[PDB]
Amino acid sequence: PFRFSPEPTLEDIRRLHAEFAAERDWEQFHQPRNLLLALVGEVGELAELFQWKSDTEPGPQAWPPKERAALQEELSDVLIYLVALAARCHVDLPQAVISKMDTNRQRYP
Amino acid sequence: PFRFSPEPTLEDIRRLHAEFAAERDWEQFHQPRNLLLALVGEVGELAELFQWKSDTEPGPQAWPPKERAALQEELSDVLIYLVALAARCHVDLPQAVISKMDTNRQRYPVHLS
Repeated sequence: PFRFSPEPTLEDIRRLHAEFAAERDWEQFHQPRNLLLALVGEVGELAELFQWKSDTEPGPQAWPPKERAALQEELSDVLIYLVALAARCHVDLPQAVISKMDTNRQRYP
Repeated sequence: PFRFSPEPTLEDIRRLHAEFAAERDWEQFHQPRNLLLALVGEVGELAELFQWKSDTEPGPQAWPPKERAALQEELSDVLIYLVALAARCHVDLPQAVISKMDTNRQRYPVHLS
């Protein structure tokens, strides 16, 4: 029964990223719209994976090796830029998610 | 030094959402491309928050409360859909991030003296 690993946490990821950016072009990574565009480009790359996928053909779990690899990568980079963006925005992403999930229960009855 | 809370974890979120999805229309929430498009729509909502923002005017932390509230929500929704997509695809997202961080670390070497 599929589950995620217990770690890294969102916090752990936030620290891996903060370090990664700290030792690099920290100001390129500091600009919220930069992170947001990077996040957009990553969501786009993700869409390129799926764009010609019939909803009738083998789903992502049955994708061949090169495609699963690229998919894991793209999903990961979406996540990395989202936490970097959340962190830059001083948004406490894990808590805001509880808050938002509660909102979505009345949005989707 | 802004920090995220220790929880929920990515796994707690996956689990919470699977419960959320299970009480709703099945494959409204289980079709991968539905989830992908919801993710996309949600990243576009975020884009709309930022569209007219000077890189020169007060940044997101200093935005008005309504805009901050919206920003928290969109970011959260991006994450939820991403998590749901990753889960639907049987991608162990937290582990896949580490492998990605390492690839990134190798594609983007640090500069020394």
